[PDB]
Amino acid sequence: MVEVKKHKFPGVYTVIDDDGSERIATKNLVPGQRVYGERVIKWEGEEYRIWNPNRSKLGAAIMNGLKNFPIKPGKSVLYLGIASGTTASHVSDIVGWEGKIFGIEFSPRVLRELVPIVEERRNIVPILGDATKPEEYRALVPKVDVIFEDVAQPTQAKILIDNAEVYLKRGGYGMIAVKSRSIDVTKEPEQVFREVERELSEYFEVIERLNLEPYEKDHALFVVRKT
Repeated sequence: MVEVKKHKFPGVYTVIDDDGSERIATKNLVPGQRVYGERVIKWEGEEYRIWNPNRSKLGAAIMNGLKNFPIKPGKSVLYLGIASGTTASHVSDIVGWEGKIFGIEFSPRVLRELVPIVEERRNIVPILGDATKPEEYRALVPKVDVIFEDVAQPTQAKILIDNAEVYLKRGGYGMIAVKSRSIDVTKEPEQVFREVERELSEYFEVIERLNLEPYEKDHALFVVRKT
């Protein structure tokens, strides 16, 4: 029998059937999409979408035992790098209609190609912008509860801090997925992560740091709070 139970984190579920067990999922905000290749489980009249850790760094973090997950129902999220993977759809499922997600990408082409994935998920607002210059989209993005960032750039920690200074509420959280080689290919990943932690700690309280292996190689997710 198929059993869908509530995960520790609200909006997240643990699906345990006969074959696909030890798998997490979110409740589809827009059931009936019938998107080519969708992996959905119908349970008690509702659709649950399998969260693929190979296609979502947040899914990987949760499966790796993430303890702090600030993205919850009703929260507002500034999402830098919204087009990568399947993460946006799951964050949309979790936040629900009472919340909102402002997604930033620098390429108009990337945003245009993102249309078919978010067109029905009206709680996602795609916005063109350069994440290194947060001030440029201040008229569109409000103060938010959480900033989630997946930007493989050398200055990604500074990007988080600068965006937090403009948009993050006091007490709000930041979540950043860091690819060590996007910062320094000449240093050991653990050293890069330690340096990133030092940089973030000057502005935030660093709450948690978790490696994403085996789903990603030399990537770590940091959860921080704007004290």
